[PDB]
Amino acid sequence: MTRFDVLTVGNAIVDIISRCNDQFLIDNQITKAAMNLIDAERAELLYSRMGPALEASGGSAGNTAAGVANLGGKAAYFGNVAADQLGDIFTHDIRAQGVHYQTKPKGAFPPTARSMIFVTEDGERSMNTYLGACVELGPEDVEADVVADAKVTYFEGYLWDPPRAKEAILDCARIAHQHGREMSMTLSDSFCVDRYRGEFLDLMRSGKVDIVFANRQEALSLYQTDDFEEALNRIAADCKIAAVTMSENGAVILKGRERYYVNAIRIREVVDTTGAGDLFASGFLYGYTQGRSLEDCGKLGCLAAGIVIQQIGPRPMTSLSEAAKQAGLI
Amino acid sequence: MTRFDVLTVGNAIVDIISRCNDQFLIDNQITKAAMNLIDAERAELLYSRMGPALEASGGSAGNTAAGVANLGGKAAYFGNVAADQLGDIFTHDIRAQGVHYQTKPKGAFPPTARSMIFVTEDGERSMNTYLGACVELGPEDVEADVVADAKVTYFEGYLWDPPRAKEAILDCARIAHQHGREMSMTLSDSFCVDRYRGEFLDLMRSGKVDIVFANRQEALSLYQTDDFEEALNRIAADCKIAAVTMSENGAVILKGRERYYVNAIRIREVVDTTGAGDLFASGFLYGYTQGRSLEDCGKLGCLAAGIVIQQIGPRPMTSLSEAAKQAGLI
Ligand SMILES: Nc1ncnc2c1ncn2[C@@H]1O[C@H](CO)[C@@H](O)[C@H]1O
Ligand SMILES: Nc1ncnc2c1ncn2[C@@H]1O[C@H](CO)[C@@H](O)[C@H]1O
Ligand SMILES: Nc1nc(N)nc(-c2ccccc2)n1
Ligand SMILES: Nc1nc(N)nc(-c2ccccc2)n1
Ligand SMILES: [K+]
Ligand SMILES: [K+]
Repeated sequence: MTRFDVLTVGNAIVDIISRCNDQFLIDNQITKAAMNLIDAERAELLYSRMGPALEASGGSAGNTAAGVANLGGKAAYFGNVAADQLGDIFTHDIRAQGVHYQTKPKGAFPPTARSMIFVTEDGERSMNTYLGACVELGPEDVEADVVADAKVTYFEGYLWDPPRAKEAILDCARIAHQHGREMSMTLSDSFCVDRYRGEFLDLMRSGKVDIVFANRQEALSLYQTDDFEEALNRIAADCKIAAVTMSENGAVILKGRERYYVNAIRIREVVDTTGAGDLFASGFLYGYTQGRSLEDCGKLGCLAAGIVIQQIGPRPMTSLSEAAKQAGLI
Repeated sequence: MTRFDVLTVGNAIVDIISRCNDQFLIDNQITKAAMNLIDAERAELLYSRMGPALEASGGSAGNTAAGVANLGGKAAYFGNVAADQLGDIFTHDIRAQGVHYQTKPKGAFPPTARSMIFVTEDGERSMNTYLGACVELGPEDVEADVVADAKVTYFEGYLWDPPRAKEAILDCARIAHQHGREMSMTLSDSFCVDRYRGEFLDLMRSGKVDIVFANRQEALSLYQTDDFEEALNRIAADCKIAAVTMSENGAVILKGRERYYVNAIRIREVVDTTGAGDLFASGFLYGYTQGRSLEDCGKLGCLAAGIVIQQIGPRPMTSLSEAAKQAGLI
């Protein structure tokens, strides 16, 4: 028996969410459906143009941890906030979900990361992220005991943007594999992949990463192809297990030559896609650390993703464990 | 032509919203459906026990100003926040809605007011409010030109809790009436009425307040009676116009001997009652300042309130002006 099922590591972010029309994205040169990194000046400018908003704790890996805890798994999180009101909100929300979170802030400045997320009528989300205190995450924030005691350590591709987070991840990989644990990553975003293609391929091919999460766009970006079948063949060769999501078209889990297709749950209406991939990783990794079949890990993933897209905000406000029980995934 | 249809004045608050079971309220001695005032220590204690939450700009009168602007009216607001992140969120949200908001923060401590709002399965909301920077609102915050240029100035009974806000209101009343404008108040909360019963009756009877908003419990509390009929008769004698809401039973508008009964709108589900009375006031005052009949003012009131109770959070995330046109209220 181990202390944690899943440790996640990522950029600690509070989301600022508003709806906009499609013209708003064009006028503000915001790349639709993408993570757009912005500086402090652009953050102020975009906020000045944004409509009334709501705030919720975010961060891709933060969301994933919360989702694991929600399903009933034991989760931990590494990520760096500031000693400010946004940081206090982030700390409260993740701990309140029952996730182990002990990363200390290093001061009030830079302030806690925030992402302005614009949700269009089609439910798509376009994020505009000021990293703030995330730039300070480094090897000093690795709780070695936690990595040692976690069945899976999962991290964001997004961590390659701040300067020193990658060093922390390399320490995690070493500790995890020394203790017979597994390392997992999400490719995060297709432009993220564009930025760090060589590095991400290295992580997988050298076996520092065991389990890779991607959506169709990220997988195409990774191999700079328009051929999805090529991309699936290549990703399966480059990592031990790949879980590749295809929105409404479901998911496919790959292992060597094995392929496991999973249906997406049928939706009433796509409210806000924010958090879909994160909560897919929640369900998959909850399943995985419970010893479930890869198909069942896929099903748990699709269940969690389907639920999170029917609400505003990235972390489900309802019981995932109860939804899983009702679904006979249990 | 004047600058504003409706100026509102109230406690500037950011809401922190979470769902709980009925047992949570009993365990924590939270009065259900009430506004519970708390000190800084109790705030910390309740937050530590609260689940994962979302944040949204609140404040009764702030919500009402936002609603009027949403409907297409011209609104202004007075309320005091701190120079902190929470205050920046509040300032952004109200201004982003098109409400004139120019109240200057006086420093970073006390910090911006927050209310932890617990929503139970029945959709009722129980609020736990730390007034923070609201205690600093006073006469210096009255923008006399704004009061002079507003058709109606509306304020919260809740303003009787901080020490000096009442002086600001007495100044508003004088300026408004000297310029031939009208004053309005909401009784806010039944326990608030208990605290300031005589003060509120004096405001009405002296003619400082022209239009009074109440729900059934506030009206009963005002006259310390269980006889709703007696309550309606007395409230009509004590003010020029009373608008009394009755939840699913709709509302009744009273003027002298006149009575106008309005039905509540049909709804999918009571998701969260937070802001229902605030947004009734929004619809009613929008109508009132557009020259509409008392009955149509009530209809616009019921439409706005019915919309806000089907969403999480106190300020509608949809277009109230579109719903009004759709409902044929124009
Ligand atoms: N650069 C980033 N790194 C990690 N997470 C991010 C980034 N930008 C946005 N997010 C988070 O992505 C989540 C949706 O997957 C949102 O909750 C948002 O907080
Ligand atoms: N003491 C208070 N004064 C004014 N508004 C409050 C108070 N407590 C809670 N609220 C606000 O009441 C609104 C719902 O009517 C919520 O948005 C909340 O912010
Ligand atoms: N208790 C609780 N747990 C989660 N995950 N979310 C909530 C919640 C409910 C409504 C609004 C915001 C958060 N509440
Ligand atoms: N543009 C916009 N306007 C309002 N009134 N509300 C929102 C909003 C949408 C989603 C979440 C929070 C606020 N957005
Ligand atoms: K969502
Ligand atoms: K509401």
